[PDB]
Amino acid sequence: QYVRIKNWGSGEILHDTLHHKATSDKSCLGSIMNPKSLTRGPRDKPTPLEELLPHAIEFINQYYGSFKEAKIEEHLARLEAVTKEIETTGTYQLTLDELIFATKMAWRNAPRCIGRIQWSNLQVFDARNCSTAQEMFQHICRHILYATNNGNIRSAITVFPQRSDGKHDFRLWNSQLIRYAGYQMPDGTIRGDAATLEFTQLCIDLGWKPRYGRFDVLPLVLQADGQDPEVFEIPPDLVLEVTMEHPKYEWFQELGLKWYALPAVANMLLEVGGLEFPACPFNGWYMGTEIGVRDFCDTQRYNILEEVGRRMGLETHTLASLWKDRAVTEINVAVLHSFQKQNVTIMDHHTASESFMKHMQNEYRARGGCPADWIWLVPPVSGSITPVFHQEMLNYVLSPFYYYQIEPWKTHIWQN
Amino acid sequence: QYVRIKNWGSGEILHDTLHHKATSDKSCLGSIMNPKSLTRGPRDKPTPLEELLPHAIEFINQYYGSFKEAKIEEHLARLEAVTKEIETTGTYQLTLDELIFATKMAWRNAPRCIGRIQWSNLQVFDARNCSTAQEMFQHICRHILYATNNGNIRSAITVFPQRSDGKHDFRLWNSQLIRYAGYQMPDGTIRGDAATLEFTQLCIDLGWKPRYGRFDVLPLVLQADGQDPEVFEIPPDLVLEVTMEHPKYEWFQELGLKWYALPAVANMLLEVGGLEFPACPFNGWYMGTEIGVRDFCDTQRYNILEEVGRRMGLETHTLASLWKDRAVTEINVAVLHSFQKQNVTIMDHHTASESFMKHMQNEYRARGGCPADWIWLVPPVSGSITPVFHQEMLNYVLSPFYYYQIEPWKTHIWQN
Ligand code: HEM
Ligand code: HEM
Ligand SMILES: C[C@H](O)[C@H](O)[C@H]1CNc2nc(N)[nH]c(=O)c2N1
Ligand SMILES: C[C@H](O)[C@H](O)[C@H]1CNc2nc(N)[nH]c(=O)c2N1
Ligand SMILES: O=c1[nH]c2cc(Cl)ccc2o1
Ligand SMILES: O=c1[nH]c2cc(Cl)ccc2o1
Repeated sequence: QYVRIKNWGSGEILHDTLHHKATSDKSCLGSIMNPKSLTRGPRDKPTPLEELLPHAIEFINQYYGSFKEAKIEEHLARLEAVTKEIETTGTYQLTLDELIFATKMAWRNAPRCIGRIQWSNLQVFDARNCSTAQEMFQHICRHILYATNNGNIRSAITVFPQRSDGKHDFRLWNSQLIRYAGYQMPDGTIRGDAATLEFTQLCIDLGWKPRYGRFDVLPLVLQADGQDPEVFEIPPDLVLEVTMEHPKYEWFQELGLKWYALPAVANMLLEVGGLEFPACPFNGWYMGTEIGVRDFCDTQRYNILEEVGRRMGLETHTLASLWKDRAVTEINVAVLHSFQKQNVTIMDHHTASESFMKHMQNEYRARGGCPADWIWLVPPVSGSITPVFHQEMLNYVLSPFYYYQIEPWKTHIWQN
Repeated sequence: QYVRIKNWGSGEILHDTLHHKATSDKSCLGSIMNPKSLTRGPRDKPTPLEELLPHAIEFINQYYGSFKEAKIEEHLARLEAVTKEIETTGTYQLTLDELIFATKMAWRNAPRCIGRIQWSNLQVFDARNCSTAQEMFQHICRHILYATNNGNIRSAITVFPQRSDGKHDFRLWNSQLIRYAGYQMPDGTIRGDAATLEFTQLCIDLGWKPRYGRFDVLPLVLQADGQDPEVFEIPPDLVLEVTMEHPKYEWFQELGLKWYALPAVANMLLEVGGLEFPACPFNGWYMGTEIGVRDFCDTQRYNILEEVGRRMGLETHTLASLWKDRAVTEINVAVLHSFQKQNVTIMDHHTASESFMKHMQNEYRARGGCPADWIWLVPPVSGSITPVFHQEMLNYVLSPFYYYQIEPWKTHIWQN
């Protein structure tokens, strides 16, 4: 009938019925980073018609069923037209409106996103007519420019040509549009973003000139029509950055830290009505903790925690002193302070959490559920201090959906 | 063959093979508080022999297989003796050594416990010969006294008579041995521990005299041999408490806060070799965040966060100011400072996390795995600041195991 869901903070109860529309798929794979269930791999043959048509019809019904004032006439016509297109072409092209609807629903269906209250506010760039890498690059630049909007960040997505037979896939090898390089310096020490070590090397192996700095913006590695990836440097004028300053600690800027203002996922796949889009970069704005906690404090990243500790005069040699808790908060304060001062959009984790709670409440009232991955929705700091922590959630895959993809360099067949 | 497990912090890889010995058991029930899979309900008939014997043999093999220098001779004898006891009595009695081994293994197999590095260090009190509530009370007092040890906390467990036919179950109605009462005051305001509202009332409905205070230690509600529960007040001399003081904020003690030093689970069930023990209270020592973050800062608990905020002179009306992050840390500092000052055992969450990481490493080397519930192992604060956050985990039920039980007052048949 329905799964009961409880919020131990307010005591409120919710009835999840939306999970019934969930898709497919050896203990409980609880904290697995990239599970196969969330990954949509490559293909070497077109989608079997017996599979395509059913999913296509399913989607067309969802699209027309979303309207307040039904359009039965148009609905029936679309159903017939789509079927014919599949019969005569082996696939089908979404109408601009359908695609727009799809991108928003896929975001709406992203269990790991805390910013889904903004789901309906998304600019869509239709690049399904793209043909070359140079063209992809131009589209991406236009995207970055529009999204950055001089600090007033705007959520957007660029949709490239859908997968045909799987041999002509459009793909962005980057994990994110804007990302810093990681260098394995001569003196053994790691420089820049340690998480991009391998990818940085690949860029170098493709002709990119390494600048061996702490914040070197990596180039776009674009794969068009299944062909070999081309390297393109992102024009610096398009990469907006924020220099890190603390409202009280003047020595904070002496750290020489900064970060980009545009968080943009670049390697995911959009699934809709049986169709797959291997290239569809999208972006939103930052939530403070991503930079201050993950990027700056993870040991596998910039690992600046101990340094900020000493500077504060804390007992960095005694864990029980809770110096780490004290340091990380000041870094978070710095990140938020800097973005606000430099007029660049950002939201603290507390405001974000509440916003999601409101969204979830809205989703249950609208469709009886909201797919949520607790492990990702709970901030990397102040866990139980946020309401999301006390909220029971159900994680399930719907459609449309944004899937992970296998690393392109592991399945790509080089032309030369 | 084996499930691959990765630690994104150190990059280390682990091979889990232990999950193959997992037991039994509609989307992914990710953040469910009390799932049925972790609950072992009541019975009205003895364990079917066809089920009992197999589990019994399985356990006896595990027990003897744990020894370094094997005791094949004794092993075979025990196997035969257990079988006969079941044939002639319909069940079997564990030897003291077996039970001791069982309690430690069940703890070792608790996916939600961060303190499992101490698994082998556990005192066992055999109360399987208990008969009356008064006797249960005496055993519990002895437990509390031994465990408290004048602040030098010691982990212990008291094992009551195993379930026979399910109609003569020994049960502790309390969720924890020591817990504060929650009163629904006349002026509408909640007083004490808001989480014990319902249970507090039940105690009152059974003859307990409410003292309407902020920290009133609830009485023991004991059920012996399936009979009606009796109320027993815990002797105050046995309840050690810590008054909350801040190392710098002198106004902190003006808050009049305090907490008990003994964390003891009282309502869980021990499953071993087909046998079930509905009453087996156990305890360890506190990890700071349980008191400072959950008990003191949860809105459904003492909710002292805003109060500590103003006292600090923070912008408690602006979420983005991160006042909550600042306040909660000082409370955590207070809790740790007070326990240490009053010589009462306690461990901060950072030291606890590392300790578990070492344990997990030890478990994979010893038996190729360690059942872990990421959602419970990650501290309520400083999530990603701890190593546990970046460690992938596999959650599964082994045997022996500590299961949850259905609330006794919901299935109990009152005598009069
Ligand atoms: C408007 C502001 C937005 C905010 C503040 C936001 C924030 C977040 C955060 C904090 C995460 C976790 C990232 C990580 O830990 O790696 C996340 C994940 C995600 N978001 Fe959002 N998001 C926003 C917009 C978007 C948009 C526009 C889309 C899609 C059209 C979206 C799709 C997703 C997806 C698919 C994930 C999962 C990525 C992964 O698993 O690596 N988000 N988001
Ligand atoms: C030696 C110190 C110990 C520490 C610091 C420790 C700490 C913890 C913590 C932090 C939790 C989470 C509690 C919550 O959020 O409600 C937990 C859960 C648990 N612990 Fe430990 N523990 C210790 C000893 C023990 C012992 C001696 C046993 C068993 C013999 C044990 C069995 C468990 C079980 C079964 C749970 C789950 C309880 C539940 O799900 O409500 N722990 N422990
Ligand atoms: C192992 C663990 O799943 C991993 O480190 C996680 C958990 N929670 C997360 N939560 C978010 N938001 N983002 C992440 O990258 C992760 N990583
Ligand atoms: C809904 C959610 O599962 C619940 O609030 C949790 C999550 N994580 C937890 N973690 C621990 N250690 N203890 C808890 O009580 C909880 N509760
Ligand atoms: O903080 C953020 N903002 C984000 C926007 C996208 Cl699209 C993904 C992850 C994010 O993390
Ligand atoms: O902090 C703690 N210590 C604990 C000991 C047991 Cl047995 C259970 C939960 C605990 O939480």
